[PDB]
Amino acid sequence: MQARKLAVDGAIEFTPRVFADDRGLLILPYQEEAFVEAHGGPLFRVAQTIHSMSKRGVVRGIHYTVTPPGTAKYVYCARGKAMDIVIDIRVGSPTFGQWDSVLMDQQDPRAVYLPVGVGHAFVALEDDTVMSYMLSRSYVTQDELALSALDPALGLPIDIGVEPIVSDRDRVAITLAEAQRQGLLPDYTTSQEIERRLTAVP
Amino acid sequence: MQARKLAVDGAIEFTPRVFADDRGLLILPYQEEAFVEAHGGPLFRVAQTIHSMSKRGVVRGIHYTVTPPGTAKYVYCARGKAMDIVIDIRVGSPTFGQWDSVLMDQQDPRAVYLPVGVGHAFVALEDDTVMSYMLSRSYVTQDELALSALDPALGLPIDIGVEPIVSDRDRVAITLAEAQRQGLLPDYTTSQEIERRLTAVP
Ligand SMILES: Cc1cn([C@H]2C[C@H](O)[C@@H](COP(=O)(O)O)O2)c(=O)[nH]c1=O
Ligand SMILES: Cc1cn([C@H]2C[C@H](O)[C@@H](COP(=O)(O)O)O2)c(=O)[nH]c1=O
Repeated sequence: MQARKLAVDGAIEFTPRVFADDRGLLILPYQEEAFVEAHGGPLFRVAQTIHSMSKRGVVRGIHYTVTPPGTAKYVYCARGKAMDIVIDIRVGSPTFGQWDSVLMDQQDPRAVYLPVGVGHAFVALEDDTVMSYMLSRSYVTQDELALSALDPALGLPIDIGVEPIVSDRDRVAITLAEAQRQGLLPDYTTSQEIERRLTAVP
Repeated sequence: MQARKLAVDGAIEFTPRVFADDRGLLILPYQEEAFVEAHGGPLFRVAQTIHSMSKRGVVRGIHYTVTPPGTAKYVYCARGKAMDIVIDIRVGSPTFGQWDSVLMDQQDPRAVYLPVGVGHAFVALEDDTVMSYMLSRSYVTQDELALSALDPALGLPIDIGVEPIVSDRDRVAITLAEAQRQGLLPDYTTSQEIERRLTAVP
């Protein structure tokens, strides 16, 4: 497993080796040693998992959790192909307002660790694209907020030549700048404090 | 999410609801609240995950970890279709020697919790079948043992109309009864002690 720090502070791309034999293939998308090496502590305790399947051209996001309590996440693409996007919405972060992207496919699988307090989006590049997540806390509707992924300010890589397929909640989402003004974005210091508790060495 | 106790003591089948919209489908394969209700405590700390893809007719198993240290697992089928099999190989268990099976498909997805000490096997019923696991301990080759899945004493449902595709290590595995005589099986009491430590609420 190789680890590469993303441009959004604390976000990490992991590239597992793919093992093949006559029966099929194997990857180990999360591995404690590689994770600790890159992050400095183990994964959060897992509260919930997600299996999301999307049609080509679906854009989901930008999703974040009200912080506190916040949510950290670990995601990979288990089928199909996605452009995964991390957006740093943590006020005070050295990388506030920046994003980075990871192409997730089946030939060269990559997983991403999303710190507490960041935003997540993706676009499905193929039908039957599965995004598989581990979360640090169960999804609670009242704590789950959204920002506009289509915000021309951000210029996210979410246009693939079809009209995007977007939910109501994502379509009407306010922009990053509007959320900031309203006091709705996570604070970087607070986010890192929570994150260090979640990923503390037992 | 609904939970159902399997015939192997402590093994549990979870049935998440399938949510659908214009974008696709969503299931939540692992959910802490349902898990805690059924098991009595939260999932183990996740040491490692697995993404395994198999051709139709592959049979993997029966696999178990030397106990101690042992491994508990949580598994679901993220693509394709599998017959998932849990085998109680824990000497002293009230359900020793029994197995149970769960059909894992895309239409009515099911996840299974495998206690410490039990054996696991599955048969892939479609090409490109993906089994997705969370593990309590990282895989260590020297601790990963096998038992014969073809054992006539068990009658596992593993031939589906094509010549089974089996690894050499699985093909030459000894039977459950032989492994018991050789002293190679997990002990139930020990397994339960490990399990209680892993899944403690504190
Ligand atoms: C991702 C997720 C969504 N949901 C629900 C909330 C919404 O009613 C619906 C779609 O959510 P979404 O707008 O975040 O895609 O599914 C959960 O209950 N738990 C989850 O983990
Ligand atoms: C399942 C698994 C297998 N392996 C290795 C051991 C073997 O050399 C090969 C196949 O293992 P298997 O016979 O248990 O399927 O993959 C790992 O290193 N980590 C894992 O988690």
